[PDB]
Amino acid sequence: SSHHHHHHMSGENLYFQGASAAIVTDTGGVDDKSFNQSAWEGLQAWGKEHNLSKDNGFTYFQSTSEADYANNLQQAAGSYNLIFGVGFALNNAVKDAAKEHTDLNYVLIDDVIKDQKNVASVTFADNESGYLAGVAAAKTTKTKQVGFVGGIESEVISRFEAGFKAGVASVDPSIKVQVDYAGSFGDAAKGKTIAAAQYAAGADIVYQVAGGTGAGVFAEAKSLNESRPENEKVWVIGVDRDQEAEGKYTSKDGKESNFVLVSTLKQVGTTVKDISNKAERGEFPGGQVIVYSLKDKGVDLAVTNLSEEGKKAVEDAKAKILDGSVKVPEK
Ligand SMILES: O=c1ccn([C@@H]2O[C@H](CO)[C@@H](O)[C@H]2O)c(=O)[nH]1
Ligand SMILES: C[As](C)(=O)[O-]
Ligand code: NI
Ligand code: NI
Repeated sequence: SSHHHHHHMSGENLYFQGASAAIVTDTGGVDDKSFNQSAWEGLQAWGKEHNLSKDNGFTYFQSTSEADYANNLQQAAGSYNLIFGVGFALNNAVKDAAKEHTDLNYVLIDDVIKDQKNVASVTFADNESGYLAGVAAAKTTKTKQVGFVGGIESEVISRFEAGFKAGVASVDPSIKVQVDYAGSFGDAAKGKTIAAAQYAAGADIVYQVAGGTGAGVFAEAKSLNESRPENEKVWVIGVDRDQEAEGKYTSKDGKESNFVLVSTLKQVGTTVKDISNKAERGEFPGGQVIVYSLKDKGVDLAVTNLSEEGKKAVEDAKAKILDGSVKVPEK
């Protein structure tokens, strides 16, 4: 109302104290074209906004196995006071690191840690984006058979799968969805052999929800499409980032096309940047669970090469998810 007892602080004497933010990466690595890459692009963009550079305010520690998680988190505790665990698999290692370093702030992406004041948890309604990918897939299949390549069987990938199946069923319940899991988010060779088998069995669209394993699914679709006419091409649905640029190829009949139908978006980078800004301002949301869904555009579908009929069905499906008229299952 009033502030009679006040003192003027000159701008020459004022500063904002900065934070140092690091990501600890899951198996996919910062070149997975999807989940970990999104996180890394977000941290780089945060670093740029704060006039920082790699290993001078921000960096990444790549994990190659589960045993690496703890070592990477402990290494990050040396110079960083905001540390991101990028992947549900990092749950336990983040819990342990947050308990040993109560003075530092920790974020878990894709799962929830309870009753830890220095931990924030971020989840995405990947069922809702998956549903839209399913509607898109059902509106473009000619063979009436589509493929789903998961990374690791889990609550997280089951949301994608359950949403995708439900979305396909909402358009045409007669469509067959072949489901196979690679058992890794960093095994490209397994992605290629699963995609090869799913296409050979009559899938004309594969949705790859497997991080870096998905590079094999792109490689398989490129090989098939290179040795075929453009009108006989087979589709891939992108994940986490808009992957349209990865679907470019030249057909057998010399035509240049794109085999990316649509991409589910998961704004991991945007979350990294937004929470890093909250941490620097001393407003770190410790103990909170942050839920991103279709409503807040934390997940979305990039429509890319979908037919106008498909786009209308997507917009109708999206509107019904926001309305509450359609409840997308999580299992
Ligand atoms: O290293 C990785 C890569 C991907 N994912 C999961 O796989 C999904 C699809 O890439 C991502 O949204 C994320 O939930 C992981 O858990 N770890
Ligand atoms: C009326 As319907 C469930 O086929 O979109
Ligand atoms: Ni006032
Ligand atoms: Ni005074």
